[PDB]
Amino acid sequence: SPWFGMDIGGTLVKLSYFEPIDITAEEEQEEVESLKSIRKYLTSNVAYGSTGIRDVHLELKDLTLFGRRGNLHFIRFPTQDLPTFIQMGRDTVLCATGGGAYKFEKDFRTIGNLHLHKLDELDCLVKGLLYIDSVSFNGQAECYYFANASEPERCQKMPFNLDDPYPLLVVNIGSGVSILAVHSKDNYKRVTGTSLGGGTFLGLCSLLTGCESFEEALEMASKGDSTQADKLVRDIYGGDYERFGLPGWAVASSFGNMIYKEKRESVSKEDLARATLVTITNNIGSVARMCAVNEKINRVVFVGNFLRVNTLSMKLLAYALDYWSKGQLKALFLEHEGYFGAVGALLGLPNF
Amino acid sequence: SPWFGMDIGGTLVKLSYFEPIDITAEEEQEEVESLKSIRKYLTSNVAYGSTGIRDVHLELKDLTLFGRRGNLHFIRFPTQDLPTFIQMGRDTVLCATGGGAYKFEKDFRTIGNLHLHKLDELDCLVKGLLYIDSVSFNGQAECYYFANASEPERCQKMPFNLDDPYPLLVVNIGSGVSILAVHSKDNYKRVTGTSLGGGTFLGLCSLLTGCESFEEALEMASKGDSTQADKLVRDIYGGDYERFGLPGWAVASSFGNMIYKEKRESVSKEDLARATLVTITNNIGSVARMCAVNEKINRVVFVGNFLRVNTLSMKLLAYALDYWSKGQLKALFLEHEGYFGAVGALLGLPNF
Ligand SMILES: Nc1ncnc2c1ncn2[C@@H]1O[C@H](COP(=O)(O)OP(=O)(O)NP(=O)(O)O)[C@@H](O)[C@H]1O
Ligand SMILES: Nc1ncnc2c1ncn2[C@@H]1O[C@H](COP(=O)(O)OP(=O)(O)NP(=O)(O)O)[C@@H](O)[C@H]1O
Ligand SMILES: CN(c1ccc(CC(=O)N2CCN(c3ccc(Cl)nn3)CC2)cc1)S(C)(=O)=O
Ligand SMILES: CN(c1ccc(CC(=O)N2CCN(c3ccc(Cl)nn3)CC2)cc1)S(C)(=O)=O
Ligand SMILES: [Cl-]
Ligand SMILES: [Cl-]
Ligand SMILES: [Mg+2]
Ligand SMILES: [Mg+2]
Repeated sequence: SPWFGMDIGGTLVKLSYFEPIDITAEEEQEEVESLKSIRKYLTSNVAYGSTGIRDVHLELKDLTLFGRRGNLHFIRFPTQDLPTFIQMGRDTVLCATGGGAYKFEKDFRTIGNLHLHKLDELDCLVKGLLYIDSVSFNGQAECYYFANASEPERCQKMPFNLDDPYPLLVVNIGSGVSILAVHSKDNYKRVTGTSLGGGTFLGLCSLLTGCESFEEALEMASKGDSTQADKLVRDIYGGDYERFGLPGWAVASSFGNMIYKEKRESVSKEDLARATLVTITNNIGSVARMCAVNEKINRVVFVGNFLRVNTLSMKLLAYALDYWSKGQLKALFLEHEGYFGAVGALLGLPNF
Repeated sequence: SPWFGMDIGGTLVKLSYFEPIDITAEEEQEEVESLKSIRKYLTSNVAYGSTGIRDVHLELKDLTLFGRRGNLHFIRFPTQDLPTFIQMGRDTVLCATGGGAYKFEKDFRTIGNLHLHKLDELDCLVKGLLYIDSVSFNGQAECYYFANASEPERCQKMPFNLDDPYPLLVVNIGSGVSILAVHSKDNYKRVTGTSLGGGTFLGLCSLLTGCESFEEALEMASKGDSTQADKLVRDIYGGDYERFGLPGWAVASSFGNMIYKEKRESVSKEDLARATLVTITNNIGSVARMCAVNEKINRVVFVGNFLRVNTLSMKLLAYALDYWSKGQLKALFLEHEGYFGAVGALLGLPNF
């Protein structure tokens, strides 16, 4: 059967697919047509139907996995369209994680003789993250940070070595936020979580601006000025609050200028989009900082698809974590941010 | 001059006024008419103009302060109307705190010969809180909690003794949130803060529902169902997430169901109001819990006017802090929640 790892989240399904490239002459003959059809369909298309996408830039080439050489592919589609995916399946051992492995268990079993193996989200995320960093991103670093994140004339993406990764705080920003403390390959825990995550950004932004996609929400936010909606320290003090080291530019009250009707009447949708992004991102950074201090961990890695094609939030996290921690914490990012659970699921295949 | 303490916040001005009740015959003769006019105006009205209110139920009667006996009064009005207040003044030693003591310093100085003494917000809040608890609320406890906050057939307001208050975590919910760690009467610090506070509730609620007052926003929220807007753990898993002790009813993504257009089209304004209240309140409780754990403090007292006439948020904090801390933390509340800075300012009068 094809080797697939699936993470069924609240919003997106992530799929990792290993395409063998060492198929011999005899193996090709023994391949049933449906298998050949699956492999050709997946490798010859980059859009699947109307909502599935293969992230070609993320592909790991010439990976050795389970004693075969192949390419590792990364594919995503909305959980809302999982019925289409299962219907296509009905017309294999599936290692699956995420809440949807439980919620849609009975649906996957409508595919005759399919064995569904539910795997723990935590084990899968940690195993997948550690594995991808270990094999590298086609020889480049999987992990990066923003150097000199305080100075914008100097701020630039730079590689970060995770060869001895422990300890590590992992902040998984999906629909909500889960925060993990990773002490070893076999010693890790979920510290806490918050419900102010990527789904809050997308849901509030949709209500406030009428945007109809994540990418559209980000494009709006790139054009906005969040200070039209937010109340800053200088709006309350007239300047800095020196006594507690609060700069005048710090947000004192997110959306706090929207208590005034005349300000609600002048704010643009782009301003509201940017205020929503800033509010959610700063809250994530602050919760990450508090957990890092409590866990006595100084490396904080952010994963999940809230940060996909979202450089504004990445740079805000890099700057905020450095600034508010007085340089004690470092924000770290990974190229395969949304896919670690799906990879970790795929890596459980030998257990079955 | 009249004895007044003022806390000029980003949203509300809070004023504490000591009315002497031991005025002798000779003292009454020596009283200038404007002073007599001020005292009669303040004690014979409960609404001042169109936006000022005296909170009569909070009055401390027959207090001994600075060697005089009198009544302590508590008065509030919107900071937006401070120009009216100053204009009425122009037609005294003023101890003032809050960001507006700095921002409006020059405005207060337009009152001839007025001496304005700016006092630190932190000193004022801690001093005022400790003082009011020490004198009691007319013989009743100033501090209370919700007993058996998990069981609604039993949950009830009960008094809490703060005779040895230290250590104490003070969570001040105003436009934003400030969190203080109080170790002694002279040893306290601002731990951190968040910008998701009362101004976020009021501003977002106004944008989402068109409400035009704090009280209207609360009335809407009392009628709503936040689960129409929020995505819960059971929406993602089909039930509880036992592995990490997350109940199915826990919010996984605030406003996370609003990523679906059909759900945005069916949600009511009351539902959005309640989701905004729940989102802000849960985030405050979670940040309070993380700070309490880091500070090794198990008593968490919530102050500020976000909780004024807001029993929903108080009960949510009481329940959430107890539940998520496995009973290790206790949420505490104070009858004079919005006024401690103004009292602490008034208490600085002998220094000048
Ligand atoms: N194409 C997209 N569609 C929807 N959301 C997107 C998309 N791209 C990025 N996002 C963001 O990514 C978030 C989902 O991140 P993801 O890590 O896939 O979470 P999830 O696994 O589906 N949810 P969870 O159940 O909470 O673990 C959304 O909340 C958006 O903020
Ligand atoms: N009558 C009211 N008008 C406005 N807001 C109210 C009112 N009553 C309660 N509130 C809530 O109380 C919050 C203001 O609390 P308050 O403690 O007075 O803060 P502030 O001191 O004015 N702001 P800050 O500068 O942040 O310390 C608002 O954000 C509302 O959520
Ligand atoms: C989808 N997932 C998830 C993500 C985020 C959440 C939210 C969370 O974790 N909460 C626990 C801590 N909370 C509070 C609230 C009040 C207080 Cl006083 N204290 N804590 C908030 C709710 C729950 C599931 S998942 C499977 O983990 O990836
Ligand atoms: C009005 N007041 C106030 C209230 C609240 C605030 C907000 C705050 O304190 N912040 C400091 C901590 N922040 C972050 C952000 C990202 C990260 Cl990574 N870390 N921390 C958020 C901003 C500031 C003033 S006041 C005078 O105190 O009562
Ligand atoms: Cl299983
Ligand atoms: Cl001064
Ligand atoms: Mg996920
Ligand atoms: Mg205040």
